[PDB]
Amino acid sequence: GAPPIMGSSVYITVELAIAVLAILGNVLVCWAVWLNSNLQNVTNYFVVSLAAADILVGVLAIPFAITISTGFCAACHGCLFIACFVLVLAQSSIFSLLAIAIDRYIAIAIPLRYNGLVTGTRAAGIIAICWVLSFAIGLTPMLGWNNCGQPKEGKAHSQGCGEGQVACLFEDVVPMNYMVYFNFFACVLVPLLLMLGVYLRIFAAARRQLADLEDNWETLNDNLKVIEKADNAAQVKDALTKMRAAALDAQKDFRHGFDILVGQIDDALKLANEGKVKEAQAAAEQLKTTRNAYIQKYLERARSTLQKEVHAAKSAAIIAGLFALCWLPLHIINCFTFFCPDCSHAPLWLMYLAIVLSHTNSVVNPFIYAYRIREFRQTFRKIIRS
Ligand SMILES: Cc1c(C#N)cccc1-c1cc(-c2cn(Cc3cccc(C(C)(C)O)n3)nn2)nc(N)n1
Ligand SMILES: CC(C)CCC[C@@H](C)[C@H]1CC[C@H]2[C@@H]3CC=C4C[C@@H](O)CC[C@]4(C)[C@H]3CC[C@]12C
Ligand SMILES: CC(C)CCC[C@@H](C)[C@H]1CC[C@H]2[C@@H]3CC=C4C[C@@H](O)CC[C@]4(C)[C@H]3CC[C@]12C
Ligand SMILES: CC(C)CCC[C@@H](C)[C@H]1CC[C@H]2[C@@H]3CC=C4C[C@@H](O)CC[C@]4(C)[C@H]3CC[C@]12C
Ligand SMILES: CC(C)CCC[C@@H](C)[C@H]1CC[C@H]2[C@@H]3CC=C4C[C@@H](O)CC[C@]4(C)[C@H]3CC[C@]12C
Ligand SMILES: CCCCCCCC/C=C\CCCCCCCC(=O)OC[C@H](O)CO
Ligand SMILES: CCCCCCCC/C=C\CCCCCCCC(=O)OC[C@H](O)CO
Ligand SMILES: CCCCCCCC/C=C/CCCCCCCC(=O)O
Ligand SMILES: CCCCCCCC/C=C\CCCCCCCC(=O)O
Ligand code: NA
Repeated sequence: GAPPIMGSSVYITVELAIAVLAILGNVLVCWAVWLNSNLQNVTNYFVVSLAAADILVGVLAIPFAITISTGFCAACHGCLFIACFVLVLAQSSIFSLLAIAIDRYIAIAIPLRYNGLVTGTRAAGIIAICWVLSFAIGLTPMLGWNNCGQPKEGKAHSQGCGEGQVACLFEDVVPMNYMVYFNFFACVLVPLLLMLGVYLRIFAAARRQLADLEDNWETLNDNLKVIEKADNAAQVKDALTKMRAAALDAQKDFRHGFDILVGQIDDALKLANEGKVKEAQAAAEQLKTTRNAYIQKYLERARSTLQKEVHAAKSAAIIAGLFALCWLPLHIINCFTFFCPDCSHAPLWLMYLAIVLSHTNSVVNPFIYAYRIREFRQTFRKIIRS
């Protein structure tokens, strides 16, 4: 049994290193959003709320975790607060991650009404509401779902604790049925699964819209070929009518290009209906000039916008997946403790790895933004250089 202060020194030193990096990186995120108006959008207000939670992991939750690792004597309800505050920050993170996913889904699924639906003032209200709900969820043990009514008196007496005091240890004061059924299953697992469903819908919507763009492009070029090798006016008419409905479907300098295109289709359709096949086919050949000068530029720009949305949704999904990767080990350990009382408790070294891993999640987001979002990376460079 090596002196506890030795392994404690390693744990504390690692925690302090994580706290420093979590503060510095997420302050940099908040500084970047404040300074750059290209970063001031609803999506990034949730990013800032998420960075604020991670700053508070460094400033408060990590000091609280160090404190409660000592088992020091404390009034049980005071011990509850330092045990549970991190649950508020994790819950706020969950709400921010879910909001980011939903925001990106609205942007990809109804972009025409996004800006009118998703506003900065509405985002700020949602963030306020989510922080209040995070306090209610994370501090629910302080409302009475706690073990303060059944203190471990032998542990308190062995440490010289005063009257009404307990040895302040997370698993002695926070009930494990709360941690497993309420916190993990209901408040963490269900929102993460909802996030997964939203991201699946985002990527499926992007895939469908890109396919729809390519289908309309092929229909345009296919029907032009049909007109060229048509042998009567009715065949020309058939292909032009299919082109006209498709042109309006793709319309839902951009406006000018489609105005020319639909007009040139109408010109050829009128000639077709007069039985002037050769003249209609010549009129339809003009469509190619409009296709090259206008329509192809719209196709490429629409594709480029969708691909950027896919890239941004992947970046956001990486953040959500890394949250799950960092927090799941601690939750899984709690499940073993709760569901398997015949199993030996996870060993002390694994406890400290799982706790430290959950704290490292507050370090990682600034790096994801830097490596994946040019506007962040460039703003980070300007802040650091200056
Ligand atoms: C909070 C949380 C969330 C959230 N939010 C989500 C899932 C799980 C947990 C969580 C957290 C902690 C815990 C313990 N400590 C202090 C500490 C540090 C080092 C060593 C020790 C020992 C020696 C074991 O007493 N104790 N900090 N967090 N313990 C447990 N079972 N679950
Ligand atoms: C906005 C920031 C500065 C507020 C930070 C306040 C923190 C550090 C304060 C607020 C409430 C405090 C706790 C309230 C009660 C107790 C019970 C006592 O037996 C031991 C200390 C302990 C556990 C306190 C530790 C410090 C504490 C967590
Ligand atoms: C920004 C301002 C409002 C600071 C926020 C105040 C918070 C940190 C303070 C105010 C009231 C405090 C609680 C007041 C009463 C008790 C009961 C006591 O047995 C232990 C501490 C405990 C459980 C305190 C925990 C921390 C607490 C919730
Ligand atoms: C999210 C990804 C990384 C999966 C994480 C898997 C981790 C958390 C799993 C894998 C194997 C698991 C261990 C397997 C067996 C035991 C023995 C038991 O007496 C206590 C729990 C303990 C020690 C488990 C703790 C959790 C554990 C370490
Ligand atoms: C989609 C995924 C990440 C959902 C989370 C998986 C969790 C809920 C699963 C994965 C492995 C599971 C554990 C595997 C083994 C045991 C040992 C048994 O004696 C009691 C239940 C217990 C402790 C399980 C509890 C639930 C568990 C922790
Ligand atoms: C880079 C930063 C430099 C930092 C410099 C060194 C950091 C650590 C110093 C002293 C540790 C004292 C720890 C306080 C007491 C620990 C209690 C303990 O070991 O846990 C027992 C409890 O009962 C659970 O079972
Ligand atoms: C915006 C925020 C700026 C900074 C805010 C401050 C940062 C937190 C520092 C330490 C937390 C740990 C505090 C708990 C210390 C407990 C020691 C203690 O009370 O021991 C005496 C005896 O155990 C009782 O009977
Ligand atoms: C775990 C406890 C959960 C608390 C349940 C109670 C829910 C209270 C909050 C509900 C969200 C409603 C927000 C309404 C604010 C006003 C919005 C508006 O004026 O348009
Ligand atoms: C920028 C603000 C950051 C706050 C700095 C706080 C850093 C201090 C870290 C941990 C405090 C640990 C308290 C130890 C508990 C007492 C031990 C005992 O009584 O046995
Ligand atoms: Na977080």
